[PDB]
Amino acid sequence: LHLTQPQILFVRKTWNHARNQGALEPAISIFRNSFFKNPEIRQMIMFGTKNEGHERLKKHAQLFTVLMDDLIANLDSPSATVAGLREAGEKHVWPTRNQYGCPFHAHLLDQFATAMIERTLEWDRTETTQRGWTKIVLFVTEQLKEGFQDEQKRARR
Ligand code: HEM
Ligand SMILES: [Pr+3]
Ligand SMILES: [Pr+3]
Ligand SMILES: [Pr+3]
Repeated sequence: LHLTQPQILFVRKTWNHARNQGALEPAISIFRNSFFKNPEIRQMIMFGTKNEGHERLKKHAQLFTVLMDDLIANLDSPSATVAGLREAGEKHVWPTRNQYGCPFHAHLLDQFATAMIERTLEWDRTETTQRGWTKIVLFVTEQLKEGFQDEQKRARR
């Protein structure tokens, strides 16, 4: 991660503003936008009964909120959140690939990145400071991808 200080200030101001939307926001809105980018993501996260699906989305938002909160508070050295992100990615390796209807692949996280970047634009902006969000989202989804791909490559087929 290489954010400039003006980028760090802008990201923190907009993030804390976004968190004002609710306990699990903006995480929930980010997941919902990924559902729009790719409805298969929704089919997977909402797999099962109405309750099960909603609980899974809630838990996803809860954990992502914690990881993001920690990352943003620690933009100076985020090794802890790096491990956490790789671990989260790792959790998407399932012996039966279509256990949840559609298999997980790294491309889903690229779509998630697009969804998240779109949301950041909704949260005194300049192109240079806004690029702080692009850096953060790329970092986050890259660590998720590495966690998943390293784990999936190692698993039996
Ligand atoms: C990119 C699209 C994503 C899809 C389609 C997806 C879907 C799923 C599915 C189907 C499971 C297995 C069912 C379950 O354990 O609840 C799971 C597990 C998990 N996911 Fe995701 N997820 C996505 C992104 C993320 C992200 C960004 C995070 C970051 C926090 C995350 C964190 C986790 C964790 C921690 C588990 C293990 C849950 C547990 O053991 O209770 N996922 N995910
Ligand atoms: Pr592990
Ligand atoms: Pr298999
Ligand atoms: Pr592992």
